[PDB]
Amino acid sequence: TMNLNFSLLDEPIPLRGGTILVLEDVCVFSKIVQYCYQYEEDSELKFFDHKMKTIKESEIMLVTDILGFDVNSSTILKLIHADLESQFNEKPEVKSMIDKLVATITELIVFECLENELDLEYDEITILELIKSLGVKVETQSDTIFEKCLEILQIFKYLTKKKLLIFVNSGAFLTKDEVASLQEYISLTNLTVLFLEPRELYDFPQYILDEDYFLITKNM
Amino acid sequence: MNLNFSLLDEPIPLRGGTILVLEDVCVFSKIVQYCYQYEEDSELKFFDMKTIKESEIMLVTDILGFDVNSSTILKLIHADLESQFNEKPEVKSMIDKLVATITELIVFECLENELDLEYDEITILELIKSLGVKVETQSDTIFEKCLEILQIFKYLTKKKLLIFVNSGAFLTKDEVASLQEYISLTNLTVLFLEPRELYDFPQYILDEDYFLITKNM
Amino acid sequence: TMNLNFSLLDEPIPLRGGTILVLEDVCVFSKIVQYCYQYEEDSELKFFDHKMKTIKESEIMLVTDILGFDVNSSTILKLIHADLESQFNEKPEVKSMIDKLVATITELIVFECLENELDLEYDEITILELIKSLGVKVETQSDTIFEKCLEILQIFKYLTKKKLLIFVNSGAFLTKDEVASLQEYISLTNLTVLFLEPRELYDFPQYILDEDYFLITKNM
Amino acid sequence: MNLNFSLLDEPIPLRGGTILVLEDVCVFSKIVQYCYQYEEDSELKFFDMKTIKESEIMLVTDILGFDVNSSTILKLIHADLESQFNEKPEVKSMIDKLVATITELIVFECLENELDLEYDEITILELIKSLGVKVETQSDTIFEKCLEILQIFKYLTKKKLLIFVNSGAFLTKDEVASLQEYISLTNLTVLFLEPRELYDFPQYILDEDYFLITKNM
Ligand SMILES: [Ca+2]
Ligand SMILES: [Ca+2]
Ligand SMILES: [Ca+2]
Ligand SMILES: [Ca+2]
Ligand SMILES: [Ca+2]
Ligand SMILES: [Ca+2]
Repeated sequence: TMNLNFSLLDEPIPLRGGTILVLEDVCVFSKIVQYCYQYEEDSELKFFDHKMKTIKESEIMLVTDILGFDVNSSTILKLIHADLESQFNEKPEVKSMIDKLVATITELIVFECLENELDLEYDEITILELIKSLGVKVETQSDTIFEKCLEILQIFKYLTKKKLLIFVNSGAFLTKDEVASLQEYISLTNLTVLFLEPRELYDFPQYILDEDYFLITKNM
Repeated sequence: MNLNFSLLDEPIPLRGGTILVLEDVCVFSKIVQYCYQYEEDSELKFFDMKTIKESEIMLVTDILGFDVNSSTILKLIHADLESQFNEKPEVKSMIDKLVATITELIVFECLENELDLEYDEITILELIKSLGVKVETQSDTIFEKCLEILQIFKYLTKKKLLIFVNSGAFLTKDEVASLQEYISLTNLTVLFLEPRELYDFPQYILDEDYFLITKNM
Repeated sequence: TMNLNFSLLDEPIPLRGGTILVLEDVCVFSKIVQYCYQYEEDSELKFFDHKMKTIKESEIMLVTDILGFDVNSSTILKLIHADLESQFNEKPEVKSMIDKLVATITELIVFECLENELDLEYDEITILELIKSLGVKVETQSDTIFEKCLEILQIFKYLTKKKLLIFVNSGAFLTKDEVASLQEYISLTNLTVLFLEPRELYDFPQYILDEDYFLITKNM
Repeated sequence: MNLNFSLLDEPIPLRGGTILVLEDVCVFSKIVQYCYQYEEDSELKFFDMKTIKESEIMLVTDILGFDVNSSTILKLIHADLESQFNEKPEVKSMIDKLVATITELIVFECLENELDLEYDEITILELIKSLGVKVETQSDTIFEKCLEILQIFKYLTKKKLLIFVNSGAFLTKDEVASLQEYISLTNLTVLFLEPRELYDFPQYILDEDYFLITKNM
């Protein structure tokens, strides 16, 4: 489906499902990593899907610091909250029930308000405020770089707008089993993930890359 | 408590409501002003005999423009409404149970969501915050708003005295009479600095001659 | 020129220059004061100039707390700064000189930057940053409600977009002399100012107002 | 200083540059990870014999994504550039005089303005702030940026050790060699946790057997 293509490359590389990509040469390795952080419209490196429609900065999700990756970023949390709200909208028997419950709870407070001396006014209580007040956030149970990768994988999956995930030099932290559970999940869930590796990652189906930008396959 | 300074033979006593007329245009302006710039060694003094710090004094000049929806005041209102429920365990308990139901319907959405989500609680305080309860001021009459200023004043426990500058001019005798009753009832300490005599309530007067009188007792 | 007109009024009141306006009745007094704080499009009270073009919330400047009035509000300061900048633009021989001076001063710093280890980049230094850095602000010398009124008057004058000033119940703080110096300045500077007073302000030309909304003049 | 924990017969010594290879995939991951969650009683230890607090340790995993334009770092850069002038009184003095001229042309505009305006001074620090001097990163190579991380590291005096996780993979031997020279020259203390041997520099190795070796001395 997806392509990694730029000037110095013979053929555009296929990014289909899980994909390990070795860049033997230290210089091509950094060049490519860095062209990744530097990804933008004006960029050396182009990623695009089958329809040749190019993946934008925003659609890529790039991880080098696996531990550092924040699963409860505000950006993620806003989305989750907004998402949980729209779940309600699609079950109208429950939004009705939420509505009745808030309407009632509101009166009971306004009751105390009327009771209070002050001329007190008020707005409404929204589903979002309830979710936000409840403190819904992503579970952080993973206590290992490996467990973490899976969570990053889960989240990547969860963000429908993030289309490609790139782990950079992540092989270093992963038993052959772990790498396989990962690729397992990635097959299972239909994720396009790229692993920019500096050396061969065990004996998994994977692509390699000369200092000359010549492309061999391996372990098929 | 007391108001004192150098020109006064003897300090002025501030229990509950205390109306102070200054009829010398220039002494009115000096005293209102000294009040406003009040500090540790200001020319003008206030005390219990421990002197009131500035921070323990609120001063209202512009009534309608005074913000009674300050954070500290909201925070206070809100904990007060909450605590109104601790007097009504019956209803509070229903609220706990209603909140539990919302919680459950939300957690169910949380499970049904692909992500492994955790959560905490929803508290009555959060519901109150969420509801955006605040004092309504936008339509007020000066009188209505004086009352609100008084009502919020009771909360600021830190503050010991509230001063009203030249508010009389805006008030019907009956309105003034209301606020006295309320001041008296709420065990509050309040001063109205006036240019002129305020109808016929008990009040103090200092003239051009600087002779301090007492009236309508 | 300007008019104070609303429903309960016989004739629209002329606001020309300084203007004292007594509202004998406690109720009409508050009603009117309050209709002032509550001024907006949907409002009881209308102010408009000669061309019957109505003065907006923003064009009025309403003072009850004379001491409290902040002459160094951010809003005032932004304007002053922006204004001082445009002074420069209109003296091109001086903007040239400012320009030469900054361009030079910049190099001398960039010089130190080049000298510094780090790859350091930089932007520019603007006239505004110079003004802001210099800490230009309005002088606060007035140590009396009276001195203050004059400063508020100066500022009112300074804001070309603020078209009417209303002092509310300010008479209370003002010797007959002071009131006169004020009206003096207001004549001198061409200001439209209104003094909502609850009682007669000495013996100055002024308008009075019945509990019935009947309008007499006085002291002409 | 030193890195120590339970599996090590004897602590590892951290003077200047110190490269530490962990070749057991699982011990690499454990140690990188322990580093990251380091605290008071973490499994992993660091000390002078007073242990380094977490706050005294900076850790780089994502090189290009690390923010060297932090407030604390800018604040520091800027006071350093200023102080570069105190070594050049001649030029500084011209700058004082140039600034005085701008000041004067501004004050003149201040007088010419209808309002009575006051003012303070313009300082070199303000000019530097205004100028928006910061480290340029936007075009960096990983190597270039390591260098900048090092260069800013010298400033944070609070921090005692900087750790680089698995940065080797990105670096030419000659690039690595550069950063060693610079570390050595700047009297800095630095650790590179590596999965594999880093070319042929002096470095420490811990294997699957957990046998600690020393190499290329
Ligand atoms: Ca709300
Ligand atoms: Ca909560
Ligand atoms: Ca009200
Ligand atoms: Ca700038
Ligand atoms: Ca300055
Ligand atoms: Ca650079």
